[PDB]
Amino acid sequence: AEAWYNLGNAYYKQGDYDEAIEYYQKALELDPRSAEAWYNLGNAYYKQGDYDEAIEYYQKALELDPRSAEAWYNLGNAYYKQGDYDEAIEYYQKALELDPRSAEAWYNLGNAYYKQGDYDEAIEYYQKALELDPRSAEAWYNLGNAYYKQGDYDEAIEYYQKALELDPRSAEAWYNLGNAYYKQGDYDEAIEYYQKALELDPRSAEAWYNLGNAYYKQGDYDEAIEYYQKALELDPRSAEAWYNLGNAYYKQGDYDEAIEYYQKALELDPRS
Ligand SMILES: [Ba+2]
Ligand SMILES: [Ba+2]
Ligand SMILES: [Ba+2]
Ligand SMILES: [Ba+2]
Ligand SMILES: [Ba+2]
Ligand SMILES: [Ba+2]
Ligand SMILES: [Ba+2]
Ligand SMILES: [Ba+2]
Repeated sequence: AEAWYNLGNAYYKQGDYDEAIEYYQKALELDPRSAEAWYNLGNAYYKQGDYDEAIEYYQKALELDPRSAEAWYNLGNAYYKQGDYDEAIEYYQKALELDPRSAEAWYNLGNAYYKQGDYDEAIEYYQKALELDPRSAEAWYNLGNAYYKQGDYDEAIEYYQKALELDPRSAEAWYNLGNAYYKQGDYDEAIEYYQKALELDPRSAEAWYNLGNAYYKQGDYDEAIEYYQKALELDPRSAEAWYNLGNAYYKQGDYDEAIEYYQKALELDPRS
């Protein structure tokens, strides 16, 4: 039994999974006992692209080893992709109840809790990432993200300034940081953080939209109408954006051309 396992493992180490899974099944023909192999068989399906396949083989590991923390975590993950967070949130804590020392799991727990519409709770968990280390750069975002989600902008704008300290390179953050000044009502403060986002990703159509929206508040339809087109050649599919263009040319005093754009918007969603 021993060898059939170590073999399947090296095929796991070449990205060969329906290949590995043959040999893992054969370890588990000889010895169904070793709940290492039951673990890994599920991990060669968490690869080969098979998730409620993986679960069954994790539960059969968690039969024979009921405090395999590593098996709780990845069973949690395997419902998290399938996308059922009732279940993941649970199995992720059955993981932490054993290993409360897991800025991995404590991160992955706020990613489950983030889709319960549930941000007041989901933030407790992210701050259990802060404690272990500030090393995990992604998660600095998802904090401020969840503060942005509760209309709680002043706070959000702090945690992207920490996000961007760490990776100045992420235009995701740059974008969202310019959005928290779009609500919290500080606009040419927003523009210049949308500009620092396009610098990094110029085919971001929504940077062009919400930067071009930010001049629209401050009256400046000279320059707002510019960016609204920069947006629309990069996505002609928008309804309330050919709309927002025509609303902008309506103020330029300019009805002849401002009408054509509303009809553009009316081809696509006529209902509204
Ligand atoms: Ba195949
Ligand atoms: Ba498949
Ligand atoms: Ba299913
Ligand atoms: Ba299925
Ligand atoms: Ba253990
Ligand atoms: Ba203010
Ligand atoms: Ba101004
Ligand atoms: Ba100002």
